[PDB]
Amino acid sequence: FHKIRNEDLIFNESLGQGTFTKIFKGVRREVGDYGQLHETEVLLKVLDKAHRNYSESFFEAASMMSKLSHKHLVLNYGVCVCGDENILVQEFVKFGSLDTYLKKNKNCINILWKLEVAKQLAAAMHFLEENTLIHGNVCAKNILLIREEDRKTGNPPFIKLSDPGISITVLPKDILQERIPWVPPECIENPKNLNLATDKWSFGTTLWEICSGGDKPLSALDSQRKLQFYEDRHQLPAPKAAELANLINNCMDYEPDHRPSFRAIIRDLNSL
Ligand SMILES: N#Cc1ccc(Nc2nc(N)n(C(=O)Nc3ccccc3)n2)cc1
Repeated sequence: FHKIRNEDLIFNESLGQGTFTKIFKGVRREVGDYGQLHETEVLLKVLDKAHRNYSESFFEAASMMSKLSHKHLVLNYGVCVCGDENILVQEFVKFGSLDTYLKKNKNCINILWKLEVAKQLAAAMHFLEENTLIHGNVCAKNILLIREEDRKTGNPPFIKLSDPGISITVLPKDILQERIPWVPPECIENPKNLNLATDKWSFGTTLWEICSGGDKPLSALDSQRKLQFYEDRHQLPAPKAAELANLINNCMDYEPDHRPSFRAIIRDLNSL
């Protein structure tokens, strides 16, 4: 990771928080191409000082993403580890996370929008699967909307997958349980079961989010009831707009070996 000086970063408004992290809009002063000076909008992800022990997993998350280059994977500019802070410096995506975009735009997002976003996510996960790289935290909050759909120009929406954050292989047990049903049942049983098949399950959950206008599946269940949901081998309800319901359940297969490759997922998406 390229090291960025604290003096070159300006922290502006908070944009929320993630697991043991706080998120800020910021500005990076930098010398760019041809020696031109730029003041670039950036997304600054700050690991909580009280959780500095998760720094290696905080940064191994992004670093994996950033050893590969792909149009659907978020760009990391570098890190700032001056002083006591652990900061990931990331491209700033105009329209933020998909989970909140889906909510604020329910009565405006149709099946063709959801299908194109689903295809793009499948393309990014296919690229990861071909490179045998595990993401570990596929969810709507981790999908960034680069570009809105512009019907008047034929332009589809364009999304990127963000970095996974601290791995579920080191997170507290209660956080993992609150992440049901994104975290697969085999990883609730044993977090060290994290596997390429993990992302197939979470991709199913993420499609459910995309089809459900920002609702969180099982949000009404507390952690104990979510565990029992897995113990009784339940599937999620079909979204009202059920066009993707079969793919969702096919991906969320309690047998990890039976979950379809992302190539087959793309083939099924292209038939709708
Ligand atoms: N209101 C508003 C707003 C919020 C965010 C953004 N933009 C933006 N750009 C990036 N790269 N982003 C994230 O990686 N986010 C994130 C993902 C997971 C966990 C925590 C944060 N988020 C733009 C607008």
